[PDB]
Amino acid sequence: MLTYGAPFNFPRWIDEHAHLLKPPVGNRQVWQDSDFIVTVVGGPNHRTDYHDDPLEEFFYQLRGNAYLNLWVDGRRERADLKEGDIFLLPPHVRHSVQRPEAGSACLVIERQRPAGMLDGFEWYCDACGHLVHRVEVQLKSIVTDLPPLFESFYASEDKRRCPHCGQVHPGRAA
Ligand SMILES: [Fe+2]
Ligand SMILES: [Fe+2]
Repeated sequence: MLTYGAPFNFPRWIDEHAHLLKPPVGNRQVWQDSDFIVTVVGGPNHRTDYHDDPLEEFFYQLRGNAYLNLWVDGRRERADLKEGDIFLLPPHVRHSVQRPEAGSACLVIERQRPAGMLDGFEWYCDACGHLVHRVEVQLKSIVTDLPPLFESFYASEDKRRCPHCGQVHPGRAA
């Protein structure tokens, strides 16, 4: 009843999964069907969507650097995950994680969401900073519940059009 296997060396597990910690794939979840979702995230990867997590997110940047674009107190903000940094993100703080560096590796820990506890994914207008669009999801598996969400935002000018100025968000790349 060691459901998740025995202890294993983390530095070598990362090395052996280097090929998955780059595009297209970029991340890799360590254990399946656990309440703690433990993930190593590589790079490079940039993104425009902001995440509204209904629970906390723990970060430990083992290798290389990254940063988070944030909305805090109503203003845009960057928080830097220099190598060796740890960070706890409180629920519902909008965050957009940028990972410019190949060969980087960040341990990210989250919890399964209970039924009815929803995640949100939002884009904002580069022009007027207004909320451009938001999907809420019952997040079960990032691999099938998230890609289609981004794809459908990039494909629809109607979803990218700011409802306050009319600027059509550029979609995938800022
Ligand atoms: Fe997140
Ligand atoms: Fe706008």
